[PDB]
Amino acid sequence: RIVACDDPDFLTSYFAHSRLHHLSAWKANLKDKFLNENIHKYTKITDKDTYIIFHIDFDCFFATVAYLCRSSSFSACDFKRDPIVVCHGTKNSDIASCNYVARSYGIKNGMWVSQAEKMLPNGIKLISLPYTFEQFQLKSEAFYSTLKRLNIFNLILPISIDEAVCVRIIPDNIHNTNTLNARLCEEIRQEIFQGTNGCTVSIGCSDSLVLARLALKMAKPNGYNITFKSNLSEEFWSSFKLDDLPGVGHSTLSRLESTFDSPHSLNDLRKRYTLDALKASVGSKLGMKIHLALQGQDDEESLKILYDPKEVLQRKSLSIDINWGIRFKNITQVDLFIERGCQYLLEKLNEINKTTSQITLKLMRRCKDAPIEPPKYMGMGRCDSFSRSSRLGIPTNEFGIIATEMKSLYRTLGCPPMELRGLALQFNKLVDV
DNA sequence: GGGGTGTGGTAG
DNA sequence: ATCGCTACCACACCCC
Ligand SMILES: Nc1ccn([C@H]2C[C@H](O)[C@@H](COP(=O)(O)OP(=O)(O)OP(=O)(O)O)O2)c(=O)n1
Ligand SMILES: *[C@H]1c2c(cc3ccc4cccc5ccc2c3c45)[C@@H](O)[C@H](O)[C@@H]1O
Ligand SMILES: [Mg+2]
Ligand SMILES: [Mg+2]
Ligand SMILES: [Mg+2]
Ligand SMILES: [Mg+2]
Repeated sequence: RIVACDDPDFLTSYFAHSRLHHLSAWKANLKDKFLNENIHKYTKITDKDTYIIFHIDFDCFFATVAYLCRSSSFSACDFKRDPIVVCHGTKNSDIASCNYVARSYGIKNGMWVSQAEKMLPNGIKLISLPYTFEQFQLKSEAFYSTLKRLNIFNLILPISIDEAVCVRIIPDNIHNTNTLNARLCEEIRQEIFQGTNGCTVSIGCSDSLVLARLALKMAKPNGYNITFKSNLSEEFWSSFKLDDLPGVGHSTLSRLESTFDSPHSLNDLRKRYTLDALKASVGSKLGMKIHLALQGQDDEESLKILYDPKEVLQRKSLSIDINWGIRFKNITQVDLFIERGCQYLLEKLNEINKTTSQITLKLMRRCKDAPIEPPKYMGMGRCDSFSRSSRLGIPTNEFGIIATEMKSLYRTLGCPPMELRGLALQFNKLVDV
């Protein structure tokens, strides 16, 4: 029934179930597809061009598709009336996606099922649907195909399985730009709904990447929003949390909330901040990025994907990360796992016709004062992260060289097998042919 | 007195 | 039970 981490089937089984594995693998495939489809198309934007960004994503993607494709066992439930989540388990299992009914009760993606169940009023039951991974891929394919078929974008950039940044180069100062672009948003939404047999998308439309992303958030669910730099207002900025900004996650949020005393929205932040205080709080680069974002402007790093997508989407490293289900008794089993992981990576490296000249082993070790078993079944729990890299010299795809050095890096780090809670094996530098 | 490594962080 | 991946950016430290 259960495949343990010392079983040869473990990696196959874990990756077959892991939604985060699928997200990353799908993204890697989409980047490759982009490169292959545009090998003769030399399209890119310059700092002289005027353009409009359409940032397009599916509403509650896994929930929508899992519902549409649900087994006969779930015939009864109603996507507009019932709170619906996609997950594996029944207690401390991540909600991959939840529908907007579930969200009306305060349920959010990434919440455990056990937290979610508490938020429902008595009587109302949470509906848990299984993942339909294959069908997520087919719906994505129909999405990307529709975007291309419309023949309206100069550039279509894959962000994720359910999300694309689509660029139209346009003349500066078009008359009736808001109406003309609204019509495009309406057409796009209709075509994708038809082309995916009933999945909805939202669209954020602007003249910068950062504003198009924010506009998309404002549009959800099942809508569009057009907010150009010239349309910015306090009311717009009042609608966004600080971590709605790209590059602001949980850690950066914590720092900003401390420095600026818990602003409730981007408008509150806009009113309190200085560039110097930002940089002191979150560092020079991120500080500048945020400052620019609060003016509706993109930083230069973010713009690289417009100016040279082929360079940006090129793969520069290859790794696996397993930080769930890792429970080893001894070093013999750790070594066998490292060997299997190295072969998995070599099969991928060989499939993309590359070699590697540098590797890294990263591990998660149980914190001294953390419980031996965490609350989440097979979770890593609270850990310290340690890593060591090695240059191999000449670029290679030889198992003997790579795997031997990986096992050696494990020994240098000195983690007792019973304290190990996660492992990452990385090929950091790749060379073609 | 500039750069390589380990560490921390972000996005779906 | 439950499936906490993975590419890529940033930067503090520490070298002699
Ligand atoms: N930590 C994450 C992030 C995303 N996903 C998966 C499930 C989501 O359905 C899909 C797309 O991610 P989004 O962040 O776009 O979330 P949704 O599409 O579910 O909702 P929204 O309507 O907010 O876009 O990726 C996941 O499993 N775990
Ligand atoms: C697991 C992990 C870590 C950090 C965080 C921080 C904030 C979180 C909020 C909500 C859910 C959640 C789940 C897993 C998390 C979270 C959060 C890291 O410290 C750890 O290494 C893992 O990524
Ligand atoms: Mg989204
Ligand atoms: Mg989505
Ligand atoms: Mg998305
Ligand atoms: Mg954010």
